[PDB]
Amino acid sequence: TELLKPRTLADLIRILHELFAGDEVNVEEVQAVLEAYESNPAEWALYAKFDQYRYTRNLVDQGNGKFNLMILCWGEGHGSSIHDHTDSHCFLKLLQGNLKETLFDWPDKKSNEMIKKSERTLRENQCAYINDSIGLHRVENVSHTEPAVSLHLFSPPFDTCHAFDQRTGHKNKVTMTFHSKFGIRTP
Ligand SMILES: [Cl-]
Ligand SMILES: [Fe+2]
Ligand code: NA
Ligand code: NA
Ligand code: NA
Ligand code: NA
Ligand code: NA
Ligand code: NA
Ligand code: NA
Ligand code: NA
Ligand code: NA
Ligand code: NA
Repeated sequence: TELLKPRTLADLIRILHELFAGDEVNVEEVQAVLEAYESNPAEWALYAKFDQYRYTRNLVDQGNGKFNLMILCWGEGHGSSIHDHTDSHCFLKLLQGNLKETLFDWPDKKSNEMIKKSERTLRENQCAYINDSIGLHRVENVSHTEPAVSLHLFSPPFDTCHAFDQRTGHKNKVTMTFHSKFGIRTP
């Protein structure tokens, strides 16, 4: 329960394996530790694999079954769907650039446009947190000039979630695909 500042990405990962050694999750502590790591591009260049047309998901660590740690790479103008997180914890730390996070409420059964609840700009080294009881969100690199890179921790791991149609609130199931694993391209 003694949180030290992660010196490196590797150190961070080791501290995370400690924090998730058990069955439950201290959210505020995981968030603090993630925010405390100072992004060092050299340490994660291996995982920062971009695609021209959409954002990529790059597996960094499998957290001995308790979590998935991954790096997402967002080209200029790349963004996600409005999505949930499959009853898991979601931590999002910026390693490079900025991302816009837009919050949505869970839709009612009636077909209505999903109106934004709020939005915020996540900046380098900032760490955000979301879960399904908080709501839904969309994440976007709105920059025309700067690629964005983020570090995501999901616990428990999941490889499916829902995307929501902003016009209706209708949801469809989506399967998450890894662009790379441990620095190896996995087409
Ligand atoms: Cl996310
Ligand atoms: Fe998300
Ligand atoms: Na490292
Ligand atoms: Na650091
Ligand atoms: Na995209
Ligand atoms: Na990309
Ligand atoms: Na991907
Ligand atoms: Na950016
Ligand atoms: Na957004
Ligand atoms: Na959610
Ligand atoms: Na479903
Ligand atoms: Na990878």
